[PDB]
Amino acid sequence: MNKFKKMALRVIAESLSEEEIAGLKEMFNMIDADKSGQITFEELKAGLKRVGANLKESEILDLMQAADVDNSGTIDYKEFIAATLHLNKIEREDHLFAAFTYFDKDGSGYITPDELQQACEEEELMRDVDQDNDGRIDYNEFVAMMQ
Ligand SMILES: [Ca+2]
Ligand SMILES: [Ca+2]
Ligand SMILES: [Ca+2]
Ligand SMILES: [Ca+2]
Repeated sequence: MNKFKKMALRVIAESLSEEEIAGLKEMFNMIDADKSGQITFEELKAGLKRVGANLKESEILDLMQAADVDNSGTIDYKEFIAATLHLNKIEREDHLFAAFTYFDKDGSGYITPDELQQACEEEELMRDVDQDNDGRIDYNEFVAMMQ
């Protein structure tokens, strides 16, 4: 069974599109705030909410411990991807994150008006979408727009 389960997880991972992969990479980088290549518990607690999940602290610790299979005390990129496949709340958003990272041309984590204009080669916009008035659209505001 566990074998079959592992086989299914591999199918899912292999079935991710390259655009979904780029989205997951942006998610990872968003959480890995110091760009160290490794996500710590502190980063995970600060960052999960930004990628649309915001679990309870105890739930985040459970995720951290399950994902950290080499007991590094950190989540690396490969561990992160594997983990998203075990958390519906996150993996269900892979397509939305693919779309967000497409608009977020510079991988800044926020869509700016200039990026909006770049995309429209494809600004009442900002008023209804930018809910916190920082002049940028973050992932959560993007999801809310999509609804
Ligand atoms: Ca880090
Ligand atoms: Ca690890
Ligand atoms: Ca940006
Ligand atoms: Ca904003």
